[PDB]
Amino acid sequence: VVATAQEETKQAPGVSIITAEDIAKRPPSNDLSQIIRTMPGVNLTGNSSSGQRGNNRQIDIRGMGPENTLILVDGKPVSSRNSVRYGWRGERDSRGDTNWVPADQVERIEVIRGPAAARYGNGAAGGVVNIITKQAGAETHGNLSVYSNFPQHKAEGASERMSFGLNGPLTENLSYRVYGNIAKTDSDDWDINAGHESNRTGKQAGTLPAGREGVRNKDIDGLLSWRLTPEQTLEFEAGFSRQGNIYTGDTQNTNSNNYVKQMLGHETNRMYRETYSVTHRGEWDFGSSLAYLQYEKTRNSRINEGLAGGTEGIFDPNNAGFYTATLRDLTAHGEVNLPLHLGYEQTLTLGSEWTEQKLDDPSSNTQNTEEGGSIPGLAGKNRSSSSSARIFSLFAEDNIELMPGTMLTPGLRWDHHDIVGDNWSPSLNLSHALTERVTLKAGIARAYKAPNLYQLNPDYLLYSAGAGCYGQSTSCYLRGNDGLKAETSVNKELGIEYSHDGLVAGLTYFRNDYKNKIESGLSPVDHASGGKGDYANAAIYQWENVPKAVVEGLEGTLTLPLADGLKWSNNLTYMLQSKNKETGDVLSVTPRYTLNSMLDWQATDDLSLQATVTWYGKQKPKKYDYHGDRVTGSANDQLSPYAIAGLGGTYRLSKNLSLGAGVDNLFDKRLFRAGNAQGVVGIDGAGAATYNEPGRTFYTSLTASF
Repeated sequence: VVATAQEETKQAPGVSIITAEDIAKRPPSNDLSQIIRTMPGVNLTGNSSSGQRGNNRQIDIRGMGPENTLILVDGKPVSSRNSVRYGWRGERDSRGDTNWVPADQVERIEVIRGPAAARYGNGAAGGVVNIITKQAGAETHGNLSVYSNFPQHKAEGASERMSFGLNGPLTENLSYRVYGNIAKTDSDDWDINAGHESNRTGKQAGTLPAGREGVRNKDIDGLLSWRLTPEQTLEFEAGFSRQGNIYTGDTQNTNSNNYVKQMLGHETNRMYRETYSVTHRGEWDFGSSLAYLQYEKTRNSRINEGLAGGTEGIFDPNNAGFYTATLRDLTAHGEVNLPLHLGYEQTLTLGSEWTEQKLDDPSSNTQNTEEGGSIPGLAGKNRSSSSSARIFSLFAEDNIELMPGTMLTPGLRWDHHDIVGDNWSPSLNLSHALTERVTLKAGIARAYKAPNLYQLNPDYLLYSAGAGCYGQSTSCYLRGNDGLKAETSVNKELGIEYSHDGLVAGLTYFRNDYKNKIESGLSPVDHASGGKGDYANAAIYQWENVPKAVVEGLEGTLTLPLADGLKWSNNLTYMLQSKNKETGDVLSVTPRYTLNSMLDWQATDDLSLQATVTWYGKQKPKKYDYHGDRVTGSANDQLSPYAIAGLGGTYRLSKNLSLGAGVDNLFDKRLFRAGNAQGVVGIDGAGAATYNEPGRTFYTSLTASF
């Protein structure tokens, strides 16, 4: 019987899978992105080409940007970073959504890039990362897993983590699985980048771009599984997580004030994430079914910042204290899977999804109209905090065996956004055996991304006095736009792969024609009226659809069995293009290439040793400033190629106890954040030098299990 389309397309060229065993061998400090990023066609990248919040790097697929990476936990969406204000340059003061699940309670991670991702609907344009948690088995099992690291250079933050799982039957009909976790990544020190900063003059002399922000994680999760009947299983799950930061002086434009200096080392933002889900699985005569409901409540509490003026994107000393933004996201999903025998062996999947997102953010819509002038249709003051959107979806996929060795997997997805309207995402992926050892695979599909609630909301208004305004130097507004189109991306890949006796050699070409990407507008749509001074009658820009952008590249893989205990794995990504075809500017700043190499030696039954090297290519920043003018000076600075090497091992003391130890970045190659891409008054830009690369870092781990 032929697999589902969902399962079949997990073999597409753009899919990589990281196993629990992979995670144990190459344990991450804390956030899972540290291992996810080492897959081909994946980068660890800032949210925004401006470099703003540049040390908060996140998973970026094929140069599409972090905003286009849809993160799932056991198939269910994570949306929590949407509680954090999305700014003029697509910046978000967010660490991302890859740190909600403790690494040692993960069963596997599916990284799904390109055409095979589009079927996952809204948000899957770059791709999909599905984090799958370990589940209960027949008898009662459990673990306790500990990890600690030790930076060579004390200015770089060390991480400690402890997590435990326990699972197995509860009655005849009933099973549970629970886990919990406590973790701390320290922040880098306030002065880590001193000596490396962009040129700063006048008022801004002495200022510093910050290193990486710290985090404190508390997570717990509980799942109950109930067999009603042979055919029918019902699952209840709740999760509660808290992340509090450790602040080291990051501000939007890398200035300081005393409220910043006062908060160094303290908690300045906290994220609570609550999840509840219920899930029904049935095994039937005609096939199979799956349904679920998930409620995710995210609370983002953080210190007040300004949206313009002297307090833009920095703690506001005259409005001290915190606000809370609240996101409520409800997701419901139903499907059936149908083995059909006559004609071709095939398996039909039919389903739907409904989602609602409610956002309440009392800091985001509080820019008044007093300086730039008033805007018809927009109340200067006391605008509604909340926004919302719903998407209802229908889909059909069929996995069709034409002959042995040939599979065709067409699918169609339909989405109704209750504001933006209808969308169609057609999908085709196929596999073809050329010989017993060589396969050809290819795909093309149209992925879908609805505009985010900030971009869609006419109550969302930003202001500039001049510096931020495209095509001009006088004052403007940027206004949300509820008549936006969705973004779509026609994403294609072609892959050929040789495979025999664990020898694997493969090469894949990919290309995304990215349509109607949403960005801050380039031409005024109107002008405000009144205001104060030369700024009065400000230009009104909207959030607007860019007609065309493109990324293109290659992914390559080579795995050699050098000997029985000894495996040499390599992957290579080469970026051919990443262009916004309206502005001629770069879409997402990624290295030109990434080559990951791993040597894995099973030295004994009980001992395993690993060496790794990663080579990154050149990075080039934005050509143009917010005006559309050619950038000059250090704002043109590029990062050179460099390499990062590691070693580690795992020693199995018994069936119940394992330990790991190693060193990351063994030759201690370090990079320092010098600033954002472009400068502001008194602070030069730093081009591509927007992040810290940590230096040599030792680590130990221990895992007790039964």
